Amino acid sequence: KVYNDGYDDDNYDYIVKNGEKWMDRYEIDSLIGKGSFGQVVKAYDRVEQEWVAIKIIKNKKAFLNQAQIEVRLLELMNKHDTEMKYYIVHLKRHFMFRNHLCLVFEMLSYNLYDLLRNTNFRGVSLNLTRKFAQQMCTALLFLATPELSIIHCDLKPENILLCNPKRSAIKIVDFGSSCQLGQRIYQYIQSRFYRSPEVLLGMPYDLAIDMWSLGCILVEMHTGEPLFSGANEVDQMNKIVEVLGIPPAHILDQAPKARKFFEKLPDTWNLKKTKKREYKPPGTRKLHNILGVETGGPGGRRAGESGHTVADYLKFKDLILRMLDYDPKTRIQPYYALQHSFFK
Ligand SMILES: C[C@@H]1O[C@@H](OC[C@H]2O[C@@H](Oc3c(-c4ccc(O)c(O)c4)oc4cc(O)cc(O)c4c3=O)[C@H](O)[C@@H](O)[C@@H]2O)[C@H](O)[C@H](O)[C@H]1O
Repeated sequence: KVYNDGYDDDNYDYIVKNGEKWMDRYEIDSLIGKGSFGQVVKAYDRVEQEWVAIKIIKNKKAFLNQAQIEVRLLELMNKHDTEMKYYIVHLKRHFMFRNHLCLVFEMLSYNLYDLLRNTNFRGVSLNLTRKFAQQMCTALLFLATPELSIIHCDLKPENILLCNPKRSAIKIVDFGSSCQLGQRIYQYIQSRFYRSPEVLLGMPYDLAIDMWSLGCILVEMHTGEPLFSGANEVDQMNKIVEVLGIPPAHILDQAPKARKFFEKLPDTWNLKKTKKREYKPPGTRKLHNILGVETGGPGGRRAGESGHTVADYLKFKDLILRMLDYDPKTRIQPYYALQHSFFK
């Protein structure tokens, strides 16, 4: 029938007309994509003479309310990144249009998944991975600023955009799930391949969840493939234990959902019983071999390549293991990740 005077559809989304003009300023160009929040469109800002992406939030109070929480987090980040030096796509503007909240951002055309797919999932060089890693840690250092204390909650290759597909500069998007430390609201957060063990275990979480995601992402960037590609939460936890072993007892003893994955023995914790191909035993799928530390890197493609010496790979493996620490209190933090020897 009639939704929002004919401007909306049955799913509370604005019906995008390729070419429409808004407020004598924005010329809608095309739909970029859809999400649970609403839609993203490409548009030309005629006043500032530049391409933008506009997040059109659903015309429904629950989604309006989450987006208003995010506008407040974005404005707070603007109050502390005047120089736009940290690698975040900042909010340019917010306004209401025909009962939709709209968020304006700089338009970037390619994300990190696009780069991987272009290499046919062979992975980017360790030198490029090093540069991306340095920028991501800087962005996380910025979010860890005391006044901010923002948890991103959805770091994944698709949410890291390329400033120019041949440049090394990146910028983070999508604070739709983010929250400040203390104001946590949701339990089912993070993309599954990049979901930290504390979220899988239903424990309280903090900014360390973003550093876990970063470790997974960096490994995928250089190998071409997701490190932990679980199809559901039990499969995700087991793939993590394949590489990292059983989580420390002092974590599982306080983990609300420890018994979804593990069994406490009369002695200690072990995995739950299976019926019949057992996953590789805990800790036996070594990062050392996933990265090909001594065999010319992933697929052996990096033999004799500068920046891919055995020493470089051992430094990279060491940083990744600090990022994939089961303990969110001892998991490496952004400032100290930046002083790691992987970055010289
Ligand atoms: C490069 C883009 O990558 C992917 O989108 C990236 C992410 O964009 C987010 O869209 C957003 C973009 C964004 C900025 C520039 C763009 O050119 C663009 O298309 C989108 O920037 C933000 C910046 C913030 O500070 C906070 C945010 O919440 C967002 C945001 O949600 C979506 O919410 C996510 O669902 C999506 O994953 C898609 O493949 C898309 O089609 C493609 O164009």
